[PDB]
Amino acid sequence: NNSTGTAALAGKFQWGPAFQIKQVTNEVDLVNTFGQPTAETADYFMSAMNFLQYGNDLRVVRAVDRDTAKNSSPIAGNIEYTISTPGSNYAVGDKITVKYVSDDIETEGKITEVDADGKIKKINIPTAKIIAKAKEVGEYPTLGSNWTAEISSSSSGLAAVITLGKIITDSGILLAEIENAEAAMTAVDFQANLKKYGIPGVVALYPGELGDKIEIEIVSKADYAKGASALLPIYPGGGTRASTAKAVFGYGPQTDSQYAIIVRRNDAIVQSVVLSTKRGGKDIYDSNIYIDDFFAKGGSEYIFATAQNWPEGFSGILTLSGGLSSNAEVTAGDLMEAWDFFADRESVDVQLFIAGSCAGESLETASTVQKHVVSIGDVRQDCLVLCSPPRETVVGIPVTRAVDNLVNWRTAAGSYTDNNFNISSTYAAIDGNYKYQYDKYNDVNRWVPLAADIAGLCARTDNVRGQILNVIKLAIETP
Repeated sequence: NNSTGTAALAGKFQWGPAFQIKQVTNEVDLVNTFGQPTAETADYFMSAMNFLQYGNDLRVVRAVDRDTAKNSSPIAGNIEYTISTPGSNYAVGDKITVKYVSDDIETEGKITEVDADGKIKKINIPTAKIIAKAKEVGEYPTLGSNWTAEISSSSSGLAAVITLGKIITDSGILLAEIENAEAAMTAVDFQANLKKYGIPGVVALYPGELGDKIEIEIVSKADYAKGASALLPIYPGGGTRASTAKAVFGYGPQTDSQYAIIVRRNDAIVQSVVLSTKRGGKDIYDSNIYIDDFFAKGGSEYIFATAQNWPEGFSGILTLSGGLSSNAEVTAGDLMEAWDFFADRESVDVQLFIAGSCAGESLETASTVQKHVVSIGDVRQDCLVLCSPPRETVVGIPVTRAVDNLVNWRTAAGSYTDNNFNISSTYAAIDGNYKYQYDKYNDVNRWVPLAADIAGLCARTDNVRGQILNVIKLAIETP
């Protein structure tokens, strides 16, 4: 395609997919997918963006901390609670009351599952009011000490003991690759709470606080006819809200195990589908609409779900929260794990390697990541690993000091003996100052690794050096 200028980029982004070789072609198409540049993301958004200027195709891989990244979920609003002593002779809509020091805060809780003897098996306490009061008095999400829960005064039956913990802030789920896809959606620990708080397994598709803006609306074949009147409840916040299902769908839920799903971000009805919890079942087109499969195959850009522990006849409003992409602490290695996704010609045909994108990171990682990226093009020898200097070394100081630094770094010598870049590949193209662009998003002038740019400048000229596009200043010039 002029010799198939396929770039390759890996780094931290505001939005997943995490650890996936998702391909990108437009700017407005990468924003859609990994979108705005945060002050922790900048140099990677730019890296891509100002490449797609000379760019046909870009293959990226988002680096997430696997240990602390989180996909927004419906678990992450609820409130710890443990039925210390199941009562007896209780029933199902017996109301529960959460007090703050003998003072009523929430009074809309309610037992929701008993057995034959009235032994309390499951309850549901809305946290809208309490997290409010709790935030308001420093006890968030700690809680516990002055926070108490009693039953109606009273339900038919007696003896019970509910014990309150903290406000759960761990969404309890992270989706990365798809080999693990619903396998994380089906972890004892996760699936556990989906039972405990009687909700379905519906989570945001990509790690990130950006997922908190999603709001699923679920209606079953049951409350679908009453679709207008049916007053869907809101988990975990509380309160209700008139359904909308029949007022958005023509083709309504067919079988009793089919549900209407309406996904919203910012009041926008981002997606609208009908799915089934029973394998095989299809729409009027023999399209397998069994939940687990539908999503298993790029079914939805926004969310991801699993029929497992999906409450029968469940209808309500799910509120995703606790969503948490942490670039906060993506370790250098967490980057190298990512880059590795390209280290075999068997798998990915990628011609160029945007590497300078780490220019800004911890000087150490600035060097050791790239250094390693070179050792991927080296061992594969179907590419160009192009690489740029660390901001530290080139942007602040005057040229006098500037060059001294660069040359020391390229060997060992003075200050950068340790974090050197002392390698020598015929595939290694290093990258020689650092560019000063304007950031149409944050609306600020910003220094970015120049390598990202020249790489697109290659996909161009011949097959894979002529002024660069959007520069407005270079660290050194020229002369």
